[PDB]
Amino acid sequence: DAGADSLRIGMGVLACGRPQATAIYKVARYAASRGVPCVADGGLRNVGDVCKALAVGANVAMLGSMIAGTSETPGEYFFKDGMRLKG
Amino acid sequence: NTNLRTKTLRDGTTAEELFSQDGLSFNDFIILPGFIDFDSSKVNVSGQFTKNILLHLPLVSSPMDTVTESSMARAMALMGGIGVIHNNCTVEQQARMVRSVKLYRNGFIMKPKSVSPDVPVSTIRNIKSEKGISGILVTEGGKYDGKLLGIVCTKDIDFVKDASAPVSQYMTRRENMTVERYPIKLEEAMDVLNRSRHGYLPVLNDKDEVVCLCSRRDAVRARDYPNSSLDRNGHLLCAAATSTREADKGRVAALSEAGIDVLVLDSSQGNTIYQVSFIRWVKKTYPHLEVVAGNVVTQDQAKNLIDAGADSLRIGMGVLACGRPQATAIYKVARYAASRGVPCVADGGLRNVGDVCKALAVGANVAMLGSMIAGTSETPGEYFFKDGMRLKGAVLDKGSVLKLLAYIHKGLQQSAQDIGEVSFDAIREKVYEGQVLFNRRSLTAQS
Amino acid sequence: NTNLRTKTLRDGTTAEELFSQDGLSFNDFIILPGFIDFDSSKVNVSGQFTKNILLHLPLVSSPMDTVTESSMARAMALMGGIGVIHNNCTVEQQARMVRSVKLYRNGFIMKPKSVSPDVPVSTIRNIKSEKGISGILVTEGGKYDGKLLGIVCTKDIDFVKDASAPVSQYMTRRENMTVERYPIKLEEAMDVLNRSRHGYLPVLNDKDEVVCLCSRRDAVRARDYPNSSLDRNGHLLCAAATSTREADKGRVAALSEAGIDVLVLDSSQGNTIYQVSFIRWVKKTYPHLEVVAGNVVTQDQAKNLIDAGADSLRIGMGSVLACGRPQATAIYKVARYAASRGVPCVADGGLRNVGDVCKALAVGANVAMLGSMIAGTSETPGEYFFKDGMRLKGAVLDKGSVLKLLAYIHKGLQQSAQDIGEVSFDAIREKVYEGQVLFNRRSLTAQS
Amino acid sequence: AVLDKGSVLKLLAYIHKGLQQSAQDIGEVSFDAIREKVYEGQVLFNRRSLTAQS
Amino acid sequence: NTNLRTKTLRDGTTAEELFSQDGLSFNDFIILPGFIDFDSSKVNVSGQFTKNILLHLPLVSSPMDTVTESSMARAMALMGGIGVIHNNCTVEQQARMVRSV
Ligand SMILES: Nc1ncnc2c1ncn2[C@@H]1O[C@H](COP(=O)(O)OP(=O)(O)OP(=O)(O)O)[C@@H](O)[C@H]1O
Ligand SMILES: Nc1ncnc2c1ncn2[C@@H]1O[C@H](COP(=O)(O)OP(=O)(O)OP(=O)(O)O)[C@@H](O)[C@H]1O
Ligand SMILES: Nc1nc2c(ncn2[C@@H]2O[C@H](COP(=O)(O)OP(=O)(O)O)[C@@H](O)[C@H]2O)c(=O)[nH]1
Ligand SMILES: Nc1nc2c(ncn2[C@@H]2O[C@H](COP(=O)(O)OP(=O)(O)O)[C@@H](O)[C@H]2O)c(=O)[nH]1
Repeated sequence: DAGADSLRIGMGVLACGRPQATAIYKVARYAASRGVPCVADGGLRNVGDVCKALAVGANVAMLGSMIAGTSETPGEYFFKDGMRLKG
Repeated sequence: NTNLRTKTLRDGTTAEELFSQDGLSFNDFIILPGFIDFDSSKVNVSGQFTKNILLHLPLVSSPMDTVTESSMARAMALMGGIGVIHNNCTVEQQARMVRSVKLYRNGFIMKPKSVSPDVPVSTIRNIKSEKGISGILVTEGGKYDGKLLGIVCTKDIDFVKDASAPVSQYMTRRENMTVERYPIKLEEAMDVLNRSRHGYLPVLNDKDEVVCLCSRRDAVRARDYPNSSLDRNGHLLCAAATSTREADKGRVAALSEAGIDVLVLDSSQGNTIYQVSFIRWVKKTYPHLEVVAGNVVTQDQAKNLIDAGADSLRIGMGVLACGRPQATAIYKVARYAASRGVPCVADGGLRNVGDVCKALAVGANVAMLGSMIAGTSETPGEYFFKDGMRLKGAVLDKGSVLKLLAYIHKGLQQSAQDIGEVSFDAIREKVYEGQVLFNRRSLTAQS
Repeated sequence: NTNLRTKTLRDGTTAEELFSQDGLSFNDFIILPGFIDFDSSKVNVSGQFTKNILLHLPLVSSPMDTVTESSMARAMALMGGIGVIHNNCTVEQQARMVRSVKLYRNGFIMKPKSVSPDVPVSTIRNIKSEKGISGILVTEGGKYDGKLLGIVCTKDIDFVKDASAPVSQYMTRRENMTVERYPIKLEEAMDVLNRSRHGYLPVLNDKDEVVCLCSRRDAVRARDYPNSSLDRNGHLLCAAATSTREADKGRVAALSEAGIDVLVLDSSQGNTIYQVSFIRWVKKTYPHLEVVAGNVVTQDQAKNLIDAGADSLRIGMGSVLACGRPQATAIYKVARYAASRGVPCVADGGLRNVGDVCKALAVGANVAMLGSMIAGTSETPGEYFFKDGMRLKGAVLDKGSVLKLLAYIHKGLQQSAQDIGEVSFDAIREKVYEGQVLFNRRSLTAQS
Repeated sequence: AVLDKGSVLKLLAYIHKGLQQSAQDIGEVSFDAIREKVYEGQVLFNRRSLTAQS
Repeated sequence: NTNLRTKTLRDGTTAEELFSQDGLSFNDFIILPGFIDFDSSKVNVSGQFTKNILLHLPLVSSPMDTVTESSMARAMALMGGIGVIHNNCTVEQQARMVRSV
């Protein structure tokens, strides 16, 4: 109603939230009925999760942990225990 | 902002639906968010401990011998909660602990600790170390209503090497004391005390005998703890536990003399003929006393105990084959009791702020803290070092219970903000109305 | 009881034999018992931090930014130890922390905190909350040596609702104050303070200007902390760390002005030309200053740094990097050499329980440096937080007050010395070198 | 299979810097000098008890 | 700074003594520190791969088929080391990799 062009879906200080697949389905269905797409934000840890999130109503998926540690992220690389981690 | 806050779509599950299938623990469900138009500091978390006692902080220290004694009860009441002194002790010890809580904070101190002029300084030092009170009055014959001869404070004895000397040698003597004459209003007396820059102000009759005493420490405590739970006379509220045996009647009497404001019945299964008779007897004999009955987990038990005259119910059970999952128990018992005008106390399984928030939201008015506050400085027992850890006797040190209570307070406020209501009374009402909604969580969703 | 205490059979292993083989850790050996004819309360645990500073409690707080700042150094000095203010900070911050330690305890307070009459009460409350000092003097122009107008204490403002009011409204005015005139002996002034039942006693000149100030809190601190580490003027001892770069010279100057009693050099490998030159320069420029050099783990390093003029050595390296040494061996070897040259040593690293501290002191260290063992105590820097139902600090678990922990370590050291059969740790070290305090190496299996 | 360690060039540089730092702590400006002084008894070692290896 | 660097006390164990007993792994011993009068950037780490080849970087890539082929050998040589092309391959492939390097 305020005029949003898209919605970020995801929550889960500890006693308030919602399981993410249900949240995506419900919010995406309502928003789509009103012509608004949705972004799945949270709990996407592999390609199967992303596929499911898109299939049940999300138009696009937000990548956090899944892309953390790639070369293009902020931070400097360092060697520790022969592993090449990033901070 | 009613149009924005009121849910019409109502995308979620009401409490009545959530608790209608199988017994639930707190991890089985989550609370859905609502609408926010306020900052979390504005949230009211108070709940009714009993029909007539409202607690600014909906927190109660459990009556276990490892958790609540005078010090813990003092801390709870000071922060706006209350403590229940355990009954794993003699009647005399329990009454003394209650008296210690009740007489810690005062307006006019009616029986000021007093000594005779010939008492050694060592005795006053012992008083300060054990009971923690300064400004000891020295009077004729040591009676608290005797003629006032002098007063002993910190700086009068902090330098004397001979602890056997009489207090008369170092006390501030009557002829040099700022005093007031009976009768006097408390406001004026405390203003005079403040203007005098001294720590104490005796109030005497025309015979110079001690009527009562005003302490600057009381004003400072009022300043530092503005939300303390207080009775009509300015003492901290205090509760005590008891079994429902015939012997315990004597215990109750003693506690009533010590000035408890709430009696808490101690039973794993409180739906007994003994507890019903006990409640009837207490309400008959000590009408000023409010009774928290329990423990119960079902509405049938609650009905019997409320019929008996209970002013509140303790919820929780779970020798091994009988009990009930605590979230369901709280919801069911709290709903019935509320329909009959009786508040409820969640007793068990509260291990973090989220659990406490959920327990309060689904119907509990206040929450009882056991394990969560075990190991704080104010619990009974001595500290000891082992493996570089500082445990207490078998729990880890949690610091002051005051900081922990403030932490819990802020967490409850933040939870209420996320839910979208500015008080937990409003949260409970909207839960019953279906405007605060939930989601059951699959076992996998709980990771 | 010399016939009973002196060992003739000598059933055991001397330190020299024990350390003549592979490098040892503290768990590799145990100390054999001797003869007891005294109660543990009578045991003296003191050790030399440096050539000239004896510590009643042979404990030093490590100069890590997570361990030692003003509060920790104060606590250590009060209990008879000492703290080393870390150098992960600017010169100004480090100097301020040093000043906070040095000016906490005094006899005559020479630069009493003072304000002008028109200052708001809010300022006095802020002073008390931040720096923790009451008894603020109100003087002409706010000068600490200005004409004395009054004093503000806790009970003078604890009831005022308008925090913007001037202190002159509520101060105790000079005409009603007990004071003393310069000159006066500290004993007499403090007796006057005790008799007066007040918290403070200014000392003024003939013009009523402020010369200095006596605080009853200092007397109470002296009574409650009789073993505090004190310098000649009654201030707490304080130490500070610094690197050996040329820049750090400025730092040292600042620290010297702040009143440090001991400078502590900060290096993983202190046997360097830079550190030798730095020690030479400090001993030339600030002769009143004592220097703790290091870190070292071998006698050759120790020789170079003692030749340069070090007053004490920090022992430890390794307590990846292929260079270091097992800490018990390092302590024994370096301490033996340094003692032969009259220099005491500090055990720095791998001290994780009271038994380890006792062994480190027994095999030659004069004092012990505490890091991890005291991390998480209330007096360390950092903020507390609740997480997973745990009171962590930012992380480490809360260990409560360091004062109680220091007392616990003290009692443990006393009890260990009793079982060993000697009434002081100086005696233990001497008898170790003499072969009258004996050890046993422990097989790996015997360590369970 | 093995985990990705990135470019070997950066790893070689890391090893180079570590070797330099170790040589510095040992107190010699070349590894030829270290080997010679090892044979000469001027670079010294300590055997480590099994307990000292923790 | 010879007086400062040369050890006369010699508080430590020589390599000869250290290795005169049971067979040792690298974790069985540590190297004691000496004397420092230089910055780490000035340290020469070179070593002889062979009688006539000095390597600025004393590192050689092992000739395992999972480690060293043309690209790895190139990288090693560029940084001052060297690589050894594995022989789990035909003569023609190995020669081609060598040519690529
Ligand atoms: N009403 C009074 N009139 C005059 N003098 C008083 C009065 N009350 C206390 N005193 C004296 O004034 C001085 C107060 O010193 P002190 O600092 O110990 O007071 P306090 O801090 O308020 O009490 P305490 O610290 O023991 O709780 C003492 O000598 C005390 O005997
Ligand atoms: N030497 C003095 N002469 C006269 N009045 C004094 C003197 N020292 C303090 N006072 C006043 O006596 C009263 C002391 O009250 P207060 O309890 O706050 O001081 P304190 O207990 O000694 O130290 P604190 O500031 O830490 O409380 C104040 O009114 C103070 O101005
Ligand atoms: N002089 C003085 N008395 C106080 C103060 N605060 C509370 N009291 C009173 O001190 C009394 C202590 O009771 P007490 O005789 O010691 O009970 P007991 O522990 O059973 O011996 C109580 O009656 C309190 O009312 C204070 O600040 N100063
Ligand atoms: N009025 C008062 N001054 C004190 C007391 N204790 C110490 N002082 C002195 O108060 C001074 C504090 O100096 P300060 O202004 O905090 O240092 P700054 O950081 O440079 O401003 C020091 O000179 C202390 O010696 C006390 O109890 N009362």
